This record gives sequence, structure tokens and C-alpha cells, in this order.
Amino acid sequence: MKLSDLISRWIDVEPSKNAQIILRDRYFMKDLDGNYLETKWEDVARRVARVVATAELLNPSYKKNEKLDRIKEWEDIFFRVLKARLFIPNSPTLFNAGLGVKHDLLWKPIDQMTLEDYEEIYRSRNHLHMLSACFVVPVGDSIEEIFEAVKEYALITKVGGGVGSNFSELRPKGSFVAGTHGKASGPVSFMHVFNSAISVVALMGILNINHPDIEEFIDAKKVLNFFNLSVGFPMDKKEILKLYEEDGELELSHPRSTIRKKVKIRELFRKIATNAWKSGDPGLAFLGEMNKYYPLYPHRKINSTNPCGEIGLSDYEACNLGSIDVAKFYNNGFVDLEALQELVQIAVRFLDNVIDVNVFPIDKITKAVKESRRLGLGIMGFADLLYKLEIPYNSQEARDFAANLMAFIALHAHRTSYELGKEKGNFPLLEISRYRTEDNFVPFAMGMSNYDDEIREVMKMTKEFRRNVALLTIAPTGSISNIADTSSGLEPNFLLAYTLLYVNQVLREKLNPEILKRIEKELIEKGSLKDIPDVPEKIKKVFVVALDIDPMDHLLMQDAFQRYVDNNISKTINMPQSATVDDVLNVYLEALRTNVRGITVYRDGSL
Amino acid sequence: MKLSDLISRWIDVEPSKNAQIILRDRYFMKDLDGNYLETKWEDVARRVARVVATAELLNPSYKKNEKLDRIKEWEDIFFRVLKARLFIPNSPTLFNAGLGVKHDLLWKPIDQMTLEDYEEIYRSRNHLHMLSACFVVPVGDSIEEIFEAVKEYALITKVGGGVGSNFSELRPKGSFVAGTHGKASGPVSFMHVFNSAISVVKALMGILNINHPDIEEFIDAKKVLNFFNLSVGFPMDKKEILKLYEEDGELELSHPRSTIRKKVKIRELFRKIATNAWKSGDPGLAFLGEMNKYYPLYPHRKINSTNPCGEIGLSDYEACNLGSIDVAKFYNNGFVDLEALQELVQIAVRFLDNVIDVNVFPIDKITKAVKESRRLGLGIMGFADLLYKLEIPYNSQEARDFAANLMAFIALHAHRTSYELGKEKGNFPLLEISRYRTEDNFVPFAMGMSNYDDEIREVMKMTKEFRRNVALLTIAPTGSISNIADTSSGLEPNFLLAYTRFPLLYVNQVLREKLNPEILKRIEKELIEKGSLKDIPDVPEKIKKVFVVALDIDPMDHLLMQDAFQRYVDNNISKTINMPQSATVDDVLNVYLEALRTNVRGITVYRDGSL
Ligand code: B12
Ligand SMILES: Cc1cn([C@H]2C[C@H](O)[C@@H](COP(=O)(O)OP(=O)(O)OP(=O)(O)O)O2)c(=O)[nH]c1=O
Ligand SMILES: Cc1cn([C@H]2C[C@H](O)[C@@H](COP(=O)(O)OP(=O)(O)OP(=O)(O)O)O2)c(=O)[nH]c1=O
Ligand SMILES: C[C@H]1O[C@@H](n2cnc3c(N)ncnc32)[C@H](O)[C@@H]1O
Ligand SMILES: [Cl-]
Ligand SMILES: [Co+2]
Ligand SMILES: [Mg+2]
Ligand SMILES: [Mg+2]
Repeated sequence: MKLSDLISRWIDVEPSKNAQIILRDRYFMKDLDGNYLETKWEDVARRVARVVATAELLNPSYKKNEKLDRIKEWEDIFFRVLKARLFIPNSPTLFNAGLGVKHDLLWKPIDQMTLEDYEEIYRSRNHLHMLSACFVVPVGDSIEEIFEAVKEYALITKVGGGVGSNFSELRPKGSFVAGTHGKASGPVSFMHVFNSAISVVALMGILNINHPDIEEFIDAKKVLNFFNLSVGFPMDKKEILKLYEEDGELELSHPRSTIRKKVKIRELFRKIATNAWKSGDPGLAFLGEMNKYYPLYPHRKINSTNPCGEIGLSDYEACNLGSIDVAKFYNNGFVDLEALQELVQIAVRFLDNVIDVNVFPIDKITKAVKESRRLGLGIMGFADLLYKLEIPYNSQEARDFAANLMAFIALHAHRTSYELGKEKGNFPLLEISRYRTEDNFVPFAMGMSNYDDEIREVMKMTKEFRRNVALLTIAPTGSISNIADTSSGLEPNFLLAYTLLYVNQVLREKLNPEILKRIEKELIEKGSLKDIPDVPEKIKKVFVVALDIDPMDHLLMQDAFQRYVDNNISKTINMPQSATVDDVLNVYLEALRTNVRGITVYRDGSL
Repeated sequence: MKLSDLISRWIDVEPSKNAQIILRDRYFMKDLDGNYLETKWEDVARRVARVVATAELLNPSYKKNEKLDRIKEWEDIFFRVLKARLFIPNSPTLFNAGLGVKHDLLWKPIDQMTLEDYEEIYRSRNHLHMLSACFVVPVGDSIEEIFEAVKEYALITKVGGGVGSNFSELRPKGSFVAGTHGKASGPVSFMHVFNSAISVVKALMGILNINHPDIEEFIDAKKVLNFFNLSVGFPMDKKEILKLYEEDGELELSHPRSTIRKKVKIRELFRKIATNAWKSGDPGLAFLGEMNKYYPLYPHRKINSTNPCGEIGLSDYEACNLGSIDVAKFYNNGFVDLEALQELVQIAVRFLDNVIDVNVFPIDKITKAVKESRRLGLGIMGFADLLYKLEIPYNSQEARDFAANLMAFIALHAHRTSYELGKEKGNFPLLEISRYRTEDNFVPFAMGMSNYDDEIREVMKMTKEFRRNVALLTIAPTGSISNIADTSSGLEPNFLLAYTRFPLLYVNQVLREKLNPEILKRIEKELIEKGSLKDIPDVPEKIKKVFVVALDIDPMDHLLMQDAFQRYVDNNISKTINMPQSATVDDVLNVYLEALRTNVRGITVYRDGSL
């Protein structure tokens, strides 16, 4: 059906009292006296839609006469899509849209908006108007660069950004410092400062596997409570796998130190596994794998991710995200690829426009975003969608469907970026990117869909016109999925029921209302359906939660999506409390064989 | 006696075994490979004198055809004064003079030096060539400013500076924050970040004003912040605060960017401070209002903070280099050789002012603030030992009159020298807007305890016209440089007459000259044990009275000595008010009230047995 039909079915559906708490809590704009400027989700949609459609001011394809019409059109479509909660941008966009803009412009009826009005919104966006979630900054090997980075951290965190860095440039603890004839503190010690900084104003800290301080880093939490830590693998994944299998040795070294050392790669991996087994940190960041698909590599280079891993970013680059709720696209046992296609084109445009009306706390970031125009279009509602299609999450069926769904989005996303590159101009760096200097460059692995051939061609076309360097991600959507009363990102539901009691909205519609009342006592207790008597088999099988799905089944779902995502993916590999450190190692080894670009594990009941 | 002859008496007196250990440890320069480029104090003196003499290149009264001879004469005089240890600049000068310069230039014999050698020295000073002890930077009420200040702490600390800040601009904990509708973390929380920053760079002063809404929390901050010394700031008139106390009044704690507002009994507030200092020796008191009363640039510029040890009150981004004269070496048959001292004060002021010219700061704002004000910190050390030689008890009116007079004498000549240097090299850029020119009868200290007052007043009138420096004097702890000079520290009494640090024996050398060597071997054991002569039998009453140590001297006599000196010092003074273990919190409060009445610009107390 038409997207406009789908909008009708949804646009009048108000958020659950549950989502309404979150909204009143931190999304509804309040003035300085504290009073509410927004009291209904609808008000948010209007403000955001109006701000992001303002970008069309810059559109060189629009005649000045029609300029007001075009803008009003995009506002409306952005608005409708936003109010129906079919697509939602990252929290910073919802938080900060229109900050600095007069309160008489952001909500007034769209029929009263003049060109004057929009031009005014554009000009009055203030230094707080920061609409992107994900940042990376470098941390150079000097006191000067280090503390400039600490300041950068505080500035980005102030405006609601999440920032990460690779700290491997910092020379190892004990290394010679010429300027003081003393000895260097080492990266782990400096990280404590970044931590202290943020504790008064969420972070990704990466150290490469071959840094002499890697071992101290791996145990750094047992303090750095505001960091997620990942171990960095800048080399090819194949290469590390090979070394591990040969029980080979890895040389720890650094350019600005005489400190060097041999360590068994297996012992290094076991150290990481043990710590992760204990506490869920550190993760693995396959940086070399990210650059392999980075269109600007090696002119520019990905060294780190944002805090949740889903976006690989070069120095000073930032990325804005948004997700589509695919559970809302269910229609009589099928995914509505007609409405969805339309929505992808709209979302890519919305996200690309966000860049235009975005304000960053640092000029180097502004430059980097303008050069690349990286976007992060993703999905939520996936698990709930499977529930509707009655497909077990932990099944090859699920994974084939997943790869297929992502492929479709990937194809239409890059299609749209082609058209946007045509209408508005390419990203300035297209010319030096592999989309131009290579033949058959594809931003991701593929190999699990019938769509591949059509994707391979649309990549060829972006040799001439491309608005964005990369387009796709799967984020955690923790907060925006609660607003969209749907499941989070690509994750299965963690629980089907929990306390006022809640029961999954889709389980509610399949299961016999009678049974629901009986088993619920046990369900909230055991957090699963699989050992509850007299529940239809195919309901136990369909309505699986995170912990019903074994580690490998989580991994391979991540693989499936990653094959059609040119950025990274947020995926927790959940693990039974009974898992051993070896079980964790096996996940790492398997991960090295798949196409995943990062690994995060959490063993149930370990913290 | 001419200075040149005092120099001969001291120049070949070798530093003690103790001083040489310190010099080897930290002051003798090394190459990248840990090898010694310097092995004797003489080498340090040559290096420093040469680098500081190099400033004379910039001297507009020298002709291109005389500069070489004038520079060599200054290096010569600087060298001999230094080697003799009659005057020694602050540690960073000893540490960093010469950094960047070819090693075959820094110790080359002076007779072989060319005009091009000196210009090469001047040009090769590297970014680490930072020769000043004392810095203050602002910390504005924004995330931007805060972390810019943290960055500055790191940079200043790297190159060897000590930095202080007044944190009172930071809005109270819990205050409204516009950009996030969040709540401010507060000055105390932010100070934890500055502390964390210093913890990884291998010392700070932290001030919060008495009327800040978080003052109570600040006062309790260390009861974490291990690198900070903390003082409470008093930006109002000392008189106003004493009167409020005496009238049992209340103080409005408020802040301009916060609705967080509160009333407190100034007496309860003081007792809290005194209670804390009683336990732990912190926080101190900083009389900023009293510093500003005497600040030649107030109120265009304002002193909001001191450096870590409190002796220099500095405006934002201002820095100051210090140097101290060992007055114990000026003792000559029962009197202070004022003829020699006058000459050394003249040379010392020029040396310190030259340091500015060859200094390299890590931040442009600092560089600018120093060039505009040219503030100096000439002080003294060896004061206690000098009193030992004159046979004057530290805890007497006689000693305090002597001190005020000694200090007035130095101040007169240092300031006369500034006039001269301003006439020769140019005035400090801001003279024109200072109170030396805009005001009549401006004197930058209280006076009132010397026959030198009228003469000081005359010279201050003169400096309306010519003046090289905004201020010239201080008394520093001189913890390390007094050890190098083998003399007592700053204006402090000796803490002990016989002791050991980490190691071995220090035994006061003036004691070792007066006391009967027989009686010395006798009491030596008891002395180290009891840390004082006070009640050791078989020791002459005369000696007991002169050879008093810090804890022999009651708190008021410590305080009154500080006041005597402060009447003739244009910056501030580092002084510990030592108190006996039996001291009460009321005893502390009394020290405070008396401090409010005297001319001291700050107060630090320590009760024996606190920590
Ligand atoms: C400079 C100084 C400081 C500095 C040191 C940093 C710097 N900028 O150099 C600062 C501001 C941190 C400081 C603080 C205090 N100090 Co203090 N300090 C001195 C001073 C004047 C210099 C000593 C020195 O540099 N020696 C040379 C080096 C080579 O020898 P060192 O032994 O290795 O020096 C180190 C230690 O002495 C240490 N240190 C500093 N203060 C204290 C105090 C004690 C009790 C100890 C054990 C060590 C110690 O710091 C030095 C390295 O920086 C001496 C008095 C003197 N001797 O002239 C005191 C002195 C040791 N300090 C003293 C005191 C009491 C304090 C405070 C507790 C008092 C207060 N009111 O705040 C505070 C708190 C810190 C502490 N004591 O733990 C007393 C000790 C009394 C006693 N019975 O032990 C002394 C003797 C001063 C006095 N006139 O009474 N101090
Ligand atoms: C100055 C200083 C640096 N460091 C660390 C921070 C950086 O990782 C590294 C480089 O510091 P830098 O600030 O660049 O030191 P430098 O230029 O004076 O010396 P060099 O040329 O040898 O680099 O050393 C410390 O750990 N402690 C210190 O006191
Ligand atoms: C942004 C922020 C500020 N602060 C404190 C630090 C400063 O003391 C003070 C001001 O910070 P600012 O950086 O000035 O915050 P702001 O400009 O957005 O808010 P306002 O316009 O009201 O000044 O608030 C925090 O404690 N946490 C924070 O997250
Ligand atoms: C022992 C040395 O420590 C310095 N010191 C310790 N605390 C302070 C303070 N709060 N203010 C000024 N100086 C202080 C004293 O000035 C003394 O010289
Ligand atoms: Cl195990
Ligand atoms: Co979580
Ligand atoms: Mg360096
Ligand atoms: Mg502000």
C-alpha cells in the first residue's frame, strides 16, 4: 500500500502512557521558567519536521517562487512520517531541533509559514543546535593534543554527543619524555582524566592489540566508569585468525618508545575473553575490517567508533542517525516493500538535511561532516516484525529475511543518495573516494540476497552522483524505540513481560487471552516461554527472547545485517550465565570468520 | 664593604655536602642520554649568568659597538654574585636557563665570547625556556573556559610553573545550567578535574571567596585534591570583615549566575575554617581586597588569586619570576653591611628584570601580561641565621624593628633601581594607567615601621615618571634555594637546629660557631630529641634566647614578624604561623582576628601534631 495509506493507520495513534513518561521526562521542550512548550508527541514532530525541512533553503534545484511550496511540502511529509512514528531520528535531533529559534516559529500552523519565517529559522540556530549522536576525535601523543582532546570531549558531551577515540598514539607507560627527561604516564592513565572530565559534565576508548600497554588496558576496569572499552585490530581479520591458529606471537611496540615485547596472541585473546566473561568489557573493534569498506581509505582512515560501536569514524568526523520502525510495515504476512521504499527515500533526505541545519562545537568537525556527509539510516521494530511474521529469531529463516530486508533498504538508500547527489551536489570528497577511483567498489560484503546484482549496479551509478559517503547503520535505539512503542534496533526482545504489568503487544494478540492470564505468573518469573507447560510449541518457538537465542545465533544475525550495512552495527552477543571463557573465545574465533566489524558480549548475570 | 669584597669572602666557599646532593639530583643539567653537562655549582652560575646577561642585547641605551663589553660585564657581575650564593633566582631559572642552546656556548669562557655568540644564545632559547615560578590563570563560568584552564594547568605545569586560580566565577553546585536545563556541578567538583589533570603531568593554589554559596563545602574539601593548596578568598576590605565579625553579623552567600542564595553567621563560618585549619592546616586565608588596595593597576586589573605558596598576588594570566638575597652573608662585625647590600639589590633587580626578556612562556596571554606589567619578586633568605649572628631573639620587638628596617631598606633601593631601569630601558607599558601616575602619594605597601618612610615616599613620587616594574618584592619559601645557599629559609625561623632529611645530619652552622663545642657534643643528643634548646640544662641562657626555633616562638610573634615584613613588601609573603599542639580552635580564631588588624595579606597556620 502507499506510504500515505500506512500513515493514515498510524498518524492518529498516540504513544502509550509508557512512551509518554519518557517524552514528558526529557523530550518535550521546556522554557527557562521551566514550563512545558510541548505537551504532546505531535508538538515534537512539528518542531523537528520544520527545522529539518528548512535545509531545503540551500537546495539549488528550487526556483525562488516554488521555494516556499517545496519547503512546506517536506515539512508536512517529515511531519506526517514523524507523528505516525514510522521513522524517528536520533535523540539529539529530537532534543535540540530549533534551540535558539523563537518559540513563535517552531509550532505555529504551517499555513502561516512564510519564506521569511524559514529563512529566520535557519539564521537563528544557536551553538546548542547539535543534532548528531556520534563523534570521533584524535588524541595525539603530546600534553598539548591530549588536553585539547579532553576539552573537545567536554564540549561534545555538553551538546549531547557521544564521542570515542583510539588512544594508541599515546606512548606506553614508562617511555622516555624528552621535554622533562621523565617518563610517560601511558594511555590508560590519561584515560582517567577524560573520565574525570566527563564525570562533571557515553565514551568509547580503544587501544590497539599491539600497543605495549594492551594488557593493562584489558584489565583497566577492576575508575573508567564512563568508558566503554574495545581492543583495536587495525590489521586484517584474516591475519589475526591465522596467527591465532598457528599459536603465533604478536610483537608489542610503539613508534615513540623503545619498549617492545613478544606475547602469544592466544594468551592475549584469553585475557580479553576472561575480562569480558567477567564484566562485558572490553569488546573487539575490527578497524582493519572497517577501512576495507571505507570509501575514503587510505586518504582518510577509520581509527575508532562512537560509544555504541555502530559507526566507524575518521578523525573529527561525526554522524547523525535515524531508524525506521519496520514492525509497522507488516501487512498480511508480508513486508510492505512499496511503502517502505518510499519511506527510505524520505528518511535519507531527512537525515541528509539534518547535516545542513546542524551546529557542531568544533570547526574541524564541521569541516569533516561537510566533506563526507556520512549518514546512519537504520531500523527498529525488527524483533516484533518477526513476531508478526511468526519467524523464530534464532533460525536461518530469520537471518535470510533479515539480510533480504536490509538489502532492500541498502539498495534504495544508495539509490536515493544518487538522486540527492544529482539534485543538490555530490559530497566534496566523492572525487577521491573508491566510488570513483575503483571499479566494482561495494561499501559492504553482501552475499545473502537476490538483491546483490542490483546493488552492484547502483554503486556503479554513484560513481557520477553521490550525496553521501556512507548511509546505513543499526543503532541500539534504546530510547526512540520506546517512543515508537516497538522493539529495539535489531535485537530480540529481552523480555516478553514485566511489571503495572506489561506484556508484549504482539504476543498479546496471538496467544489465547485465557492462557496469557495463567502463564504470566510464571513468565515474568522465568523470563521465557520455553519451560512453561501447555503453551503451543510454535508460540514458544516464535516468541523467543534474547536469552533463548544462543550466542552463535546472535552473531549470525549480526553477520546477516552487516552484509548490507556500510557502517557498523550495535549488537550485544548475549550469553547464558553458564557460558565459560572458552565459549567466549569461540565467539571471538567465529566472529573473525564472519563479516561482523565489531564484537560485544555480555554473559547473563555476570555483573 | 664594597660588594666586590663581600664577593671574595664567599665566592670560594663550597656548597655543603648536602647542597651538592640537591644540585646533582635536580639542578646540574644533563644531555638526552642522562650524562652530566654540569658537575659543580660554578657551572650553573656560568650558564645562568650568561643566559640572563644576554637580555642586554635588547638594551636601547647601548650602542652596537659597546654591547659586547656591557654584556660581558653583566655576565661577570651576575656570575660572581651567583657563584658566591649571595643571590639565587627561583628554581625554574636554575633549571631551564640555556634550554635550546648549543652546549659549547653555555659554559664557554667569557673572554672568548663574541657579540654573535650572545645573539645565538638569545635565538636558540626553546619553548621549554621558562624561568618563572608563579602563574595565575582565570577559570571562567563556562565549560569552554574551564577546560581551556585545565589545558593551561597542564601546559604551565609541564614547563615547571606553579599555578593558582580563584574558582569563584563557577556557579554554585545545583545552579541552573541553560544549555541543558541540567544542574551545575560546582567549583569544588571542577577542581577535582584540575587535580586529575596534574596527577598525570610530572603544586596548585585553589581559592574560593568567603561569600560563595559553596564556601562551606570548599572549606571541608579535604577532610581528592592532593595537589591543591586551598585558601579562602576575602575580596572585601579586611576592615569590613573584622567589623562584621565583631558585630556578630551575617554574610550573604550569593552568586550572579545562580538563584542559590543563603545567609550565614560570619562567626560560624570563621569557626569552621579555624576548626579545619586546626585539624589539618588548611584552608589558609587570602586577603585579596588587601592585595588590591596596594595593586598599582587596580581596578583596571584585579588580583583574584595567588600562586601556590601565596607570596605573589597575580592578575589573570600574569606570571612572576623570583630571586632571593641571602642576608646572612651580609653580617659584618655586629652589623649588616648596608653598602654591599645596596649594590646587590641594584644588581638583583636588574637580573630579575632581565629574566623576563629571556623567558619563554607556553601561552601567549601570559607572555603579553608579563611584558605589560614586568612584575618582579625580589626577596630575602637567611633572615633567621642573620638574627643568630646578630644575637637577636626572633621572638622580640627588637627583631621585628630590625626586620622592618632591613626590608624598608631593600624596598627603597629596589624601587630606586626600578626608576633607574625605567629611565635606561623603558617604563613598563602600563605605568601610564597605574596609580604611580594617576594618584598622588601612592605607596604599594603600608610602611609605618621605619625611618626610611619619607625616603621611600620620595622615590615613589619619582617613579611617576620612570618605572621599569609594577612591583618588585616578595618573601618566598625558598625551600630549595636556601638549601643550595646553606642558609635559613626566607623570613622563617629555623624549624630545627639539628635534624635529618631524606640522608642525614643538618646542624645549624651559627649554633656550631657560638655554642661551646664541648657543650655541643653534650647536648647534641638531647637537642635532636627535644627539637629545641628551651629546657636543656647546662646551656647558657644567652644561647637559649637567641637560638630559638619555630615552635619556641609563640603564634603572635610569628604573626607580628610577618606584619613587620609585609609593611615593606609590595607583593605578599609566605609565612607559616606555627602553633603548639596544645593550641585550641579559639587560639586559631584569635590569630585570624589579629591578622585582620595587622598588615598581613594572607595567613597560613599549622598546629604541631595536626597531621
Ligand atoms: C614549600 C613548602 C610547601 C609546599 C611544597 C610544594 C612546593 N611548592 O615546594 C606546599 C605549599 C605544598 C606546602 C604545604 C604544607 N606544608 Co609545607 N613546606 C614547604 C617548605 C617551606 C619548603 C621545603 C622544601 O622545599 N624543602 C626542600 C626539599 C628538597 O626537601 P624535601 O623534604 O624533599 O621537600 C618536600 C617535603 O618537605 C614536602 N612538604 C611540604 N610541606 C610539608 C610538610 C610536612 C609536615 C612534611 C613531612 C613534608 C612537607 O614538600 C617537599 C617537596 O615539594 C618547608 C619549610 C622549609 N623547610 O623551608 C615546609 C614545611 C615542611 N611545611 C610544613 C607544613 C606544616 C605544611 C602544611 C601542612 C601547612 C599548611 N598550613 O598548609 C601544608 C600541607 C602539606 C603537608 N604539610 O603535607 C611545615 C612542617 C611542620 C612539621 N612539624 O612537620 C614546614 C616545616 C613549614 C613551616 N614553616 O612550618 N609546603
Ligand atoms: C610532559 C609529559 C608528557 N607525558 C606524556 C604525554 C604524551 O603521551 C607524551 C609526549 O608528551 P609531550 O608533551 O609531547 O612531551 P615533549 O614534547 O616535551 O617530549 P617528547 O618530544 O619526547 O614527546 O608523554 C607524560 O606522561 N608526563 C609528562 O609530564
Ligand atoms: C553544560 C554544563 C555546565 N556546567 C556548569 C559549568 C559552569 O560552571 C556553568 C556554565 O556552563 P556553560 O558551558 O556556560 O553552560 P551553558 O552556557 O549552556 O549554560 P549557561 O548559558 O546558563 O551558562 O555550568 C556543568 O556543571 N555541567 C554541564 O553539563
Ligand atoms: C609551607 C609553605 O606552604 C605554603 N602554603 C600552604 N598552604 C598555603 C596556602 N593555603 N596559602 C598560601 N601558602 C600556603 C606556605 O606559604 C608555606 O610557605
Ligand atoms: Cl571459564
Ligand atoms: Co545496557
Ligand atoms: Mg612531544
Ligand atoms: Mg555559557
